[PDB]
Amino acid sequence: MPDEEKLQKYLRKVTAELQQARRRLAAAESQSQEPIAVLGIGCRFPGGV
Amino acid sequence: KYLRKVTAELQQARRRLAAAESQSQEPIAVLGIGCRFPGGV
Repeated sequence: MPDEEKLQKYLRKVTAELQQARRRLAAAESQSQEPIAVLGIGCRFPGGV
Repeated sequence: KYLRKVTAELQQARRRLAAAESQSQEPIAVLGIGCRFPGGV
């Protein structure tokens, strides 16, 4: 009876805290994932390429 | 009418931030194993 409103508050509050944890890590950690350079290429393809 | 499914999906999407644990490592659990081997195993 009153419990369902506390479950709704819990779910909303937790969802906002999960979102804030993502907004932190998905920049502050994720900047540690750099670009990769292609230094050089060799290949063979049809038509004498 | 409740947020429960969105909250469960967003919990699963938070757990995929494991790069922050990989900074040293996250240990990996073996949950279950199936096998066939010689000698009727």
